[PDB]
Amino acid sequence: AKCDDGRTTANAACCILFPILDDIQENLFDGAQCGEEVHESLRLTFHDAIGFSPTLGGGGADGSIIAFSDIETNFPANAGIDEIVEAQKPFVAKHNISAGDFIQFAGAVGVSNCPGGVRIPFFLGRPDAVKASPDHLVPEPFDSVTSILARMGDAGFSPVEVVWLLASHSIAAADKVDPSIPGTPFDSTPGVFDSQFFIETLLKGRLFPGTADNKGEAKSPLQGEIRLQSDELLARDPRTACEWQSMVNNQPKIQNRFAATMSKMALLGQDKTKLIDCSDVIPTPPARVGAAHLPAGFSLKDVEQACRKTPFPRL
Ligand code: HEM
Ligand SMILES: [Ca+2]
Ligand SMILES: [Ca+2]
Repeated sequence: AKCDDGRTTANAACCILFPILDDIQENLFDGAQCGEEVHESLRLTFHDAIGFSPTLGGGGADGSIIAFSDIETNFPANAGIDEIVEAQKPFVAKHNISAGDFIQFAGAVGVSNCPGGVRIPFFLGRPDAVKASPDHLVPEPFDSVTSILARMGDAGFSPVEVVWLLASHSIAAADKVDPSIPGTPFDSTPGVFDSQFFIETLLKGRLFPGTADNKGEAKSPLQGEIRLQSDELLARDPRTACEWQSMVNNQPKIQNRFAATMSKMALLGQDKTKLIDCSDVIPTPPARVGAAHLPAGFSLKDVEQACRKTPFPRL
């Protein structure tokens, strides 16, 4: 199909997305930055989608977190999500697009702003949400690996897919884990979609960036970085450690697996064959990304060698 843009897109329905793209790049993502709103919008994709269980219910990637915001944003596991929910509502209202579609579109567009980022497939056509998600479907940072793998598994994800999806924490920060230091990132490069998150979570902890004893928080290797207990544990657990290590310095794998698994996540509760492929609207991300490295001052002795099959690579 040809849009009024002049642009050719695979399916005519997708032409509606171009005005949406322009508006959100300016007015949601603050001049097309890989900044706070991108990070928040990416988190929203997960908090919407993961509300899906074959037995426990939930409609998955259905916009429920927006449509039923008073219910869902008050779930303890959704702490801090209301800000982005309320920021997205005026865009949904004016752009003739379901909340579920908008959440996934915004997430994909936002990731595309990040150097090193990847294009996530995007499908148009999710109906309006039917029902609120049940509570207790969103993993929390104080949950055990067993719990997280069971919940993610219930939703449809294998342990390696959980690791792949956590590449998201390469462009991510926390506001509520330690409320004394809002905006503290999970890696040294929160504006770059890269492997630093996988490296830095394997360093041996030295300090807390704010206060000690916050629920769900682990010791960090670096001032200005916060570490989740869940990420600390996933990096080290026999079920996930070797996959975690396999990401370090494998940018192409991080990109490829994140895109594929995000697409799967974006389609929970949905049927791709009933939706319209509009992937070609998502921009190409900036390609420049540097080599993976240990932070300044650190050496191999500072790396926890959790994977037993393979040593941590020379960077
Ligand atoms: C697997 C279990 C996971 C746990 C326990 C977890 C936990 C967390 C926590 C505690 C925060 C900080 C919230 C705050 O205090 O402000 C966070 C942020 C974030 N999460 Fe995860 N997460 C998980 C998986 C995911 C997945 C699968 C995605 C994929 C989209 C994701 C994307 C993000 C992003 C992008 C942020 C940063 C938000 C921002 O900076 O505004 N998370 N996550
Ligand atoms: Ca949902
Ligand atoms: Ca990063």
